[PDB]
Amino acid sequence: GLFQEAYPITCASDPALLRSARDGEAHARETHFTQYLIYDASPLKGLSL
Amino acid sequence: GLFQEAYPITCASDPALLRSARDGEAHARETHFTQYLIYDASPLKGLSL
Repeated sequence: GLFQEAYPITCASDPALLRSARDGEAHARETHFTQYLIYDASPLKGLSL
Repeated sequence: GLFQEAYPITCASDPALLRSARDGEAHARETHFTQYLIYDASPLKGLSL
């Protein structure tokens, strides 16, 4: 209500790509030929859930 | 009985692709052309046996 903002979560186009996001964004696949992945940008990041 | 659930364990379709179970699910080969793996998800994961 204050920020007018919206946090993106970990989401991707391929379950191929989603598997690489599990262990951190150091070696996670950002994208492919036309495939794409969104890493988590959120207050929830780093947490257990 | 209470949960009506059943846990999968360390299993795949090739002894070739079973080789990447003795390093954890970090770089476990999930999927070659048809040859599929499901890592252990259980209370028995990571344990002695």
